[PDB]
This record gives sequence, structure tokens and C-alpha cells, in this order.
Amino acid sequence: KDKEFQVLFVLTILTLISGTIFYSTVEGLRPIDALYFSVVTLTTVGYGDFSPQTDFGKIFTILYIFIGIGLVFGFIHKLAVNVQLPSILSNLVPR
Amino acid sequence: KDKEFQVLFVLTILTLISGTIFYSTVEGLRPIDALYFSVVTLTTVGYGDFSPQTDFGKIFTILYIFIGIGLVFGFIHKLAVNVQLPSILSNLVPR
Amino acid sequence: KDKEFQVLFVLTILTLISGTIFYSTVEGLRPIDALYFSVVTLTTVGYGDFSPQTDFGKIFTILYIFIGIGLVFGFIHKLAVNVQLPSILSNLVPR
Amino acid sequence: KDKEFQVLFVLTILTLISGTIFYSTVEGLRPIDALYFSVVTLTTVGYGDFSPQTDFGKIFTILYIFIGIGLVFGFIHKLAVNVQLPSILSNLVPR
Ligand SMILES: [Tl+]
Ligand SMILES: [Tl+]
Ligand SMILES: [Tl+]
Ligand SMILES: [Tl+]
Repeated sequence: KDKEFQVLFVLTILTLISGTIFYSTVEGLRPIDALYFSVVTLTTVGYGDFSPQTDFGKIFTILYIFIGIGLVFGFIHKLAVNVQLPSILSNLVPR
Repeated sequence: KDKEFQVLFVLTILTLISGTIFYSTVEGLRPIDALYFSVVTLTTVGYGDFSPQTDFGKIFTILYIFIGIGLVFGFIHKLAVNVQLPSILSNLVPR
Repeated sequence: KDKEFQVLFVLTILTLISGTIFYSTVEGLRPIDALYFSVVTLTTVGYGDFSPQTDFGKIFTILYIFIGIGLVFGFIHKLAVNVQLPSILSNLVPR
Repeated sequence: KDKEFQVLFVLTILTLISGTIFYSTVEGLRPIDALYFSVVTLTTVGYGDFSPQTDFGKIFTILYIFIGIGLVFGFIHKLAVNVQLPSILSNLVPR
């Protein structure tokens, strides 16, 4: 459960690293903005304060969403049910 | 079921209070706009009428989404299946 | 299954009617824009071409999302698994 | 499992082709922008860099979201659990 979470954590980080490199390079964003935009994209928030301006960027974003959404939300789910929930229950009973 | 819903309700409120304080303070939003933005972020609507302008804000928003989405949608689900649904079924049969 | 879908269909329509009336009135949108915005909000797309400008509107939108998301996506799911899927399978076998 | 994925893949492509044609034609987008916008809409990212300006476009987008979200996310799920996951597990054991 903990190994599941480790793996999804690593996969998420690698996905976000890929987006940070791509958007910093092709769309010219500061690395911090590239990471932020990658996260806002794959969690489907999509503020649109950054959005790809190049056709290269738009095509990559299509593929990045389709490949990355499933991973991000798998990690969010496991983080919910395997880390946050136990800590919440545990806080419910003094020791 | 009702205690489950109570807990998720409290956790959601606390999460939204955290975002309201942070965005009011660091991003200078009116408290009402900070709450509204927090909700629009964690439900993944993301209009982008407010979005963080500071690097502090962008980093916090990354973490806030990852930690908060799972909680908000747990609460929405329980609110759907444990409160709204019974009332809907109950309205279906006169008394 | 068909009655389930009927009910969720009616509930969705009523929810969207509520948003259309509210946003047309309080935020001054054309009714068509109010419906469009209501749909874009509750499906969490959130383009932000329309977003509430009044505090009344922002508070209503907070509550509307929390109460309406669960309903809309229940309807989308049932529409997926109970209407679209059978028609797709049925198209797979000539008659 | 592979046939399931094939079918959802074809259905997704057809849905995106429909949106590309419609938005290129009625909203005057370049085909590439129409595809990009279709994807950003049905995955619920919704940057809003493109959004429909015509009433025809707004009405179509309402219907497109309701009919298309369920399909897209079915495909993303199957792509997650039926293609990405096995490859990830398989990379975990040298051969
Ligand atoms: Tl958005
Ligand atoms: Tl937006
Ligand atoms: Tl979303
Ligand atoms: Tl969104």
C-alpha cells in the first residue's frame, strides 16, 4: 500500500518533471511557472493564466493530458485513502 | 454515515479556511474572493478570474490542490450519496 | 435503470434552470449565457469567459458547485453506462 | 480488454473529429486549435484560451460536454488500468 504509494509518487514526479522541462523550453516559461502550469493542467484545474501558444505546445498538451491525468488522479486517490485517511482516523482517538 | 459526513464536512471547512487565510494574506485577495478562489480551485473548476501571482502563491497552490482535491470530492460524494439521494428518494413517495 | 436515468435527467434540468435564472438575474447574463455558464461550471470545465462579478454571485457559485457537481456527474455516468454503452455494443452486431 | 480499449480509442477519436470540424467551421478556429480546444473541453481542463463566441457554439458545447465527457474519461481510465499499469509493473522486474 506504501509501495503502491511510493511508485505512484515517483511516477507523478517524473511526469511533472517532463512537463516542467517541455513548457520551460518550448513555451519559454520560467521553470517554476512550467511546474505550476503542468500541475494545474493534469489536475484539470486549468486557470489558463498559462496556456500553450505554439502548435508544438498545443500538441504536446493534448498528449500530456491524456497520458498524465490517469496517473495524477491515481496518486491523489492513494494519497487520500492510504495516507490522509489513516492520519485522520488516528487523530480521532487520544493516546 | 452521518458521522462520516460530519467529519468530511469539518475537514472541508478547515481546508477552505486555510486557503482563505493564505490567499487573502499572500495574494492580497479580499477574504470572500479568497474563499471563492479556494473553492473554485479544489473543485477543479478553475475559472482563472483569480490565480496566484506570487511564486509563494503558485507553490502553495500546487500543494493545496494535491492535498485538498481528495478531501473536497470525498465530501461531495458523501453529500451526494448520503444526504441528497435519500431526500430525493423520500420526495418520491407521498406521506 | 431507465427510471434512474429519468430522475437524474429531471434533477439535472432543474439544477440548470436554477442557475440560468440566478445568473441571468443577479449577474445580468443573457439566459443562454447563464445556461452555458451553469453547465461549464457544474461539469468543472470552467472556461472563465463568464464568472461571477458580484459577491452574491460568488457565494451562490460556491454553494451551486458543491450541491450540483454530484448531481451532474451522476447523470453523466448513468448516461454513459445506461444509454451510450448499450447503443455502442448494439451497433457492434449487424441485425 | 484490448478490444475494449480499441473501441474506446476509436470512439474518442471520432468524438474529437466531430469537435474539430464543428469548432473549425462554426467558431472559425484553425483545425489544430479546434482539436486542442475539443480536448481541453472534454478532459474538463478548460483553459479558456478558446471558448465559443457564437450561440450555436455555446449550445453545441453544452451537448458536446454532456455526451463526450463520459467517453473521454472511460478511455483515460482504460488507458490507465489496461495499458499504462501493466507496462509500469513490467518495468519493475528485470528480464
Ligand atoms: Tl478552467
Ligand atoms: Tl480558465
Ligand atoms: Tl475539472
Ligand atoms: Tl477546469
